[PDB]
Amino acid sequence: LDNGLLQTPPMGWLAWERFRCNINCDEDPKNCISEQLFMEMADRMAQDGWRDMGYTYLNIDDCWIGGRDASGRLMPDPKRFPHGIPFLADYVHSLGLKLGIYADMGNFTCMGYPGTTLDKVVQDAQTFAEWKVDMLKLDGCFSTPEERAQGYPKMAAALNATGRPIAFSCSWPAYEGGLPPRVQYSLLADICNLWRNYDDIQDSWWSVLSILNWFVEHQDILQPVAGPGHWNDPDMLLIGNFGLSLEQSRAQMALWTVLAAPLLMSTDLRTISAQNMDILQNPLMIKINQDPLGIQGRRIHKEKSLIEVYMRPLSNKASALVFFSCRTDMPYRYHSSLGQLNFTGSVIYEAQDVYSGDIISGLRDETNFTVIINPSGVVMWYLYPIKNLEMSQQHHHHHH
Amino acid sequence: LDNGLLQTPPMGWLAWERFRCNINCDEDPKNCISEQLFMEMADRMAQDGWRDMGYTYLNIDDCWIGGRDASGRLMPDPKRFPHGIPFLADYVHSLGLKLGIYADMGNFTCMGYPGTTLDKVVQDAQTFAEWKVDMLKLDGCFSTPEERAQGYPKMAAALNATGRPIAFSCSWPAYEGGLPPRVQYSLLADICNLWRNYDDIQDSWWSVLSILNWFVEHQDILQPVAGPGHWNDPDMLLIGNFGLSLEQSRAQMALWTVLAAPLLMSTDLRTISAQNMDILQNPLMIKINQDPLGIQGRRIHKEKSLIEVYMRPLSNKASALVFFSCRTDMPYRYHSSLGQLNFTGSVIYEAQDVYSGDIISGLRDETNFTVIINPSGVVMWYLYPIKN
Ligand SMILES: *[C@@H]1O[C@H](CO)[C@@H](O[C@@H]2O[C@H](CO)[C@@H](O[C@@H]3O[C@H](CO[C@H]4O[C@H](CO)[C@@H](O)[C@H](O)[C@@H]4O)[C@@H](O)[C@H](O[C@H]4O[C@H](CO)[C@@H](O)[C@H](O)[C@@H]4O)[C@@H]3O)[C@H](O)[C@H]2NC(C)=O)[C@H](O)[C@H]1NC(C)=O
Ligand SMILES: *[C@@H]1O[C@H](CO)[C@@H](O[C@@H]2O[C@H](CO)[C@@H](O[C@@H]3O[C@H](CO[C@H]4O[C@H](CO)[C@@H](O)[C@H](O)[C@@H]4O)[C@@H](O)[C@H](O[C@H]4O[C@H](CO)[C@@H](O)[C@H](O)[C@@H]4O)[C@@H]3O)[C@H](O)[C@H]2NC(C)=O)[C@H](O)[C@H]1NC(C)=O
Ligand SMILES: *[C@@H]1O[C@H](CO)[C@@H](O[C@@H]2O[C@H](CO)[C@@H](O[C@@H]3O[C@H](CO)[C@@H](O)[C@H](O)[C@@H]3O)[C@H](O)[C@H]2NC(C)=O)[C@H](O)[C@H]1NC(C)=O
Ligand SMILES: *[C@@H]1O[C@H](CO[C@@H]2O[C@@H](C)[C@@H](O)[C@@H](O)[C@@H]2O)[C@@H](O[C@@H]2O[C@H](CO)[C@@H](O)[C@H](O)[C@H]2NC(C)=O)[C@H](O)[C@H]1NC(C)=O
Ligand SMILES: *[C@@H]1O[C@H](CO)[C@@H](O)[C@H](O)[C@H]1NC(C)=O
Ligand SMILES: *[C@@H]1O[C@H](CO)[C@@H](O)[C@H](O)[C@H]1NC(C)=O
Ligand SMILES: OC[C@H]1O[C@@H](O)[C@H](O)[C@@H](O)[C@@H]1O
Ligand SMILES: OC[C@H]1O[C@H](O)[C@H](O)[C@@H](O)[C@@H]1O
Ligand SMILES: OC[C@H]1O[C@H](O)[C@H](O)[C@@H](O)[C@@H]1O
Ligand SMILES: OC[C@H]1O[C@H](O)[C@H](O)[C@@H](O)[C@@H]1O
Repeated sequence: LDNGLLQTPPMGWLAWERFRCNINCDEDPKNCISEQLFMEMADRMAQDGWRDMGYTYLNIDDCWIGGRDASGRLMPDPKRFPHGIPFLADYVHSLGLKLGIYADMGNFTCMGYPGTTLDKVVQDAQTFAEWKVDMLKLDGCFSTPEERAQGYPKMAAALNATGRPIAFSCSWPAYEGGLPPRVQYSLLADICNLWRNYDDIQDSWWSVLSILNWFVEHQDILQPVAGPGHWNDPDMLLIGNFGLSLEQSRAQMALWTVLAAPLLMSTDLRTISAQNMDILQNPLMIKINQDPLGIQGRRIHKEKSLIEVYMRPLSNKASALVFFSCRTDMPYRYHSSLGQLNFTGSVIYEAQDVYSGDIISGLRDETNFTVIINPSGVVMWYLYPIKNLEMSQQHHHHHH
Repeated sequence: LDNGLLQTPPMGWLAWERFRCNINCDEDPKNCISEQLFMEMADRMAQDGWRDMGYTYLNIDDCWIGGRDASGRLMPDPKRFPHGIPFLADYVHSLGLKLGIYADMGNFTCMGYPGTTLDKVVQDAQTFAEWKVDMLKLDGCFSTPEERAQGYPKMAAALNATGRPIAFSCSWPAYEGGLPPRVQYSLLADICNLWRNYDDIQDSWWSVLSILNWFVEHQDILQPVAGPGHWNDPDMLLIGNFGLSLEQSRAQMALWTVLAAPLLMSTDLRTISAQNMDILQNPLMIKINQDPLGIQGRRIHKEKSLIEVYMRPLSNKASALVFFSCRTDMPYRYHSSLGQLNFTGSVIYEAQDVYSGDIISGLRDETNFTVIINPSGVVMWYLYPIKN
């Protein structure tokens, strides 16, 4: 979507995976969907390095809506959002963050809250712009294929007409099976900044694998459609929650990064462990995810040993490689060479291990190397021509 | 098996899950299957509280065998076990531990090492007793059903005849589908101290769930056959390795415990985290697993909320309850009462949360309680009647 936004994948925090549709503030005031929850997460994002590392979106998901007023205007739940949404947006903006919100293109939201039907699309867009929202996720429950075909373009047009840049996240393709001919990715790229292609993620490794395997099965279709301003969205990061081991958490971060995915966390930032913070705030990982070329990666190799290799092209003739073990036994010594991974030419390379920081020098196409990969885990390299180091130091500047 | 052994489920360490068939001692000397690995694990068991908490078996699995000598006597691989097996048995015994070993009722072990064919069963039993082994795991790769039907009883008889008490772990039923009519559990109970019913565990939560689900689906058959001296074996604990989250690690420990399973770890004790050590060395958990009645628990309730409740009866009118969440969303507030979980009337109970240590006192059958269960996790109670 050509609205100036999301030239790199969006980074931030979304309420849904961790906090879901918890509205019992009487019994569970610390974890319920409420203005307090968002204000506290905002504070954490401003204070604990998240914003400074690039995590700028704080997004409301389903179950925020109280109803519509006498004029049809959306209102948040007054008991849970007593100061209103404008107050919340002001607060978030005061901390250098952006506010996202949620609506559904259909009769109701997936959890049964008031829907944005076709006759409310424009009014709801205008309301969100008036509240100074910065992002909209538009779900597609309780609608027909025809309503979605009309509604998603209608909302993109309505948002545009407000004059406020609002990042637009579209669930449209997930409801149509994610593939052509039912999904037209050329249109999606013109009307949305990102789109959910496939199933909702759940807090399990099986869920991550299910999503990864669908994206890889269909990468010939999906890889080319992503780029600056228009991303595939494999759904939220699970890091910090209950279902992923350490190796699995590092794997999801690495694989979402190689896929040029949004880095949308959904976890309790108030209690997140240092170990998990270190994964999400890894500066090299983030640089890779945010690479300005915005070229989505691919799986380039799969071995009988159940080791898979993913590669993402990056700026300055660099690459990211993720060596991923689908084994379930023990650490595995994977023997390869850049030549076997379809690197050609006379380039000598160096690599930095993204998680350890260790440098491997003197890699030619023919050079045999070994990486030790843990089960359901990864090894990730930032790989660059060694001449990149010299060229970066030898740029001559003039005042203009 | 009526040999006086394993009147409670065995506790210890088994090499297989974590270390597998790693024989590359040149490239990977710290992690290969070797005398050194077992000695180092024995040292950790003696020094870091494992033995003292009840973890007493140190078990060799596949890939130890070097060949047979001119008399057909089994030998370990001389490069990886230079001092031989008696040396290792004697070492482990000096530390107050027991040594387990591995053989296969068939032409070869599962990884292709020399097998214990029918004509070698007695000689191999005699060799193991001479070496002063304390437990034998007998796998069943590379054999026929008829060979296994002859061989497993033959080995039980041969072990007995040596005069050395050797705990006998039998993989027989796993090769025949684990169920009647092909598996006869009254026969198994007579010839084995424990048996692998089902698939090898792998380092994944999906593997744990697959095993749990098969055990629960067939619990009407499996629950009654377990007892002192004869246990169902759902395979090794994964705690300390790579595939399980913290919640899942706590869940496996609790569920194996309510199932009266062996607690056979398979993890690097040299590098195990404090958090994982605390799960495995939980004294109340171990007390429950080792309960002298040896009554295997059952799943007693399954709710549309995807909360499952397991119960194990214990000594002195006590019980263990495991509240297990199969949800994959977020923590769940599970509302129940002991009356809804079929507890006996007019009794007042006290419960201890096995992981937190918190005490809940004065629970009557009608008393409503809430437990907060994390996704792919558990809450476990040790429950007993009280006066007051
Ligand atoms: C409603 O929808 C319309 C489209 O129908 C949107 O209009 C587009 O808005 C984007 C973003 O603001 C515009 O893109 C920007 O154009 C700037 C100016 O370029 C002009 O000059 C060139 C000359 O060759 C023309 O070709 C071009 O059409 C423009 O007239 C650029 O400077 C901007 O560059 C940005 O990215 C580069 C990265 O390479 C950075 O270096 C810059 O710093 C900068 O960030 C950018 O490309 C686009 O021109 C508009 N299109 C049209 C047709 O007008 C509205 O934004 C949208 N409104 C809302 C509210 O959503
Ligand atoms: C080789 O195989 C033989 C035959 O199976 C084994 O011999 C058996 O060993 C077990 C365990 O030591 C014996 O079981 C114990 O028997 C005790 C008394 O039994 C007497 O009465 C029976 C007839 O009723 C006679 O056969 C026997 O000779 C005795 O005179 C019991 O007191 C023990 O009870 C234990 O369990 C109960 C609950 O189950 C508890 O309440 C008790 O506290 C106690 O812990 C137990 O039942 C069995 O009797 C032996 N059988 C025979 C025929 O000798 C060998 O052990 C085995 N050898 C090796 C090396 O493996
Ligand atoms: C366990 O080992 C025994 C002994 O080695 C196996 O029996 C042997 O099996 C081999 C290979 O199948 C037989 O050789 C073959 O015989 C056929 C007969 O025509 C021939 O066409 C082949 O070219 C080949 O020579 C061999 O005869 C047989 N020997 C004996 C003494 O039985 C047995 O198969 C193994 N069992 C299991 C369950 O793996
Ligand atoms: C979205 O809602 C419309 C409007 O009808 C509402 O929903 C119905 C299920 C019912 O509860 C009505 O009382 C509500 O007002 C649905 O359109 C109706 O669809 C039914 C068939 O289900 C049809 O018989 C009616 O003619 C339709 N009514 C109107 C006014 O057009 C629509 O089907 C709903 N869409 C989805 C995807 O759920
Ligand atoms: C890489 O290893 C193979 C054997 O696996 C060997 O034949 C080859 O010479 C090695 N390449 C180099 C450049 O040493
Ligand atoms: C327990 O709660 C239920 C509501 O689900 C209520 O009907 C019942 O009276 C309560 N029982 C007691 C003993 O308070
Ligand atoms: O090929 C890889 C696989 O090898 C098998 O021998 C192991 O049991 C699996 O856990 C492992 O994933
Ligand atoms: O947990 C996996 C990571 O562990 C260590 O950091 C390794 O050095 C790194 O290569 C690997 O990716
Ligand atoms: O019923 C339990 C289930 O509810 C919802 O469908 C959630 O998406 C799922 O993660 C959870 O396990
Ligand atoms: O991680 C799960 C455990 O967390 C805490 O210890 C809880 O107090 C306990 O009830 C629960 O079983």
